[PDB]
Amino acid sequence: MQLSHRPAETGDLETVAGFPQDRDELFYCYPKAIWPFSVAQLAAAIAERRGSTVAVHDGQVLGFANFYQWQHGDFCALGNMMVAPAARGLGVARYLIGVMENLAREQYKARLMKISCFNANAAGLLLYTQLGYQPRAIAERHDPDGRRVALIQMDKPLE
Ligand SMILES: *SCCNC(=O)CCNC(=O)[C@H](O)C(C)(C)COP(=O)(O)OP(=O)(O)OC[C@H]1O[C@@H](n2cnc3c(N)ncnc32)[C@H](O)[C@@H]1OP(=O)(O)O
Repeated sequence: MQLSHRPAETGDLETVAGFPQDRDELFYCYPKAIWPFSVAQLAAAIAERRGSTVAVHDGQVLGFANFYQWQHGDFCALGNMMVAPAARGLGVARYLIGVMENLAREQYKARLMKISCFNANAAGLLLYTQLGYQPRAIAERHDPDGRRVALIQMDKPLE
């Protein structure tokens, strides 16, 4: 894979809004979004966030990430992290998380990255574990059916 990145652009949003492939994946990234996900909902999320970035390979937008929180000198919290359904398992998220860690260091002088992941998202938990994030706490949340779920809060020092 020859991946590159750049800031997200308007023309990328139609593609990116298609990355959650079912209500579970939608929930994992946008727990208050309504199915189907739409560009208006994605734009609304981006508006609240910083550092929206896309990963590109062979002319295709395959990954998207941003920051949910950013505290200069202190930490950033990874927000959205989504990969095109046809390109999973190929290292796109590993790549883009690395990019976002560099951006955290460079633009915010962060010394820590925080992530949180819903309990049902095994791929997400394993991703972050593989990248050296450690679990710190677990919080109760609710899904769109009002069922109780566990949000696993993790972090990693940035060097
Ligand atoms: S916004 C909340 C998080 N995002 C989502 O839940 C959105 C839906 N999921 C996805 O977009 C992708 O499945 C994510 C979770 C973003 C993973 O993206 P990639 O497929 O690009 O992951 P990489 O190929 O970079 O893999 C890095 C490590 O991640 C773990 N992992 C990925 N996929 C799986 C599955 N299917 N099952 C178990 N573990 C998975 C692995 O630890 C992987 O490391 P390896 O070295 O490949 O083992």
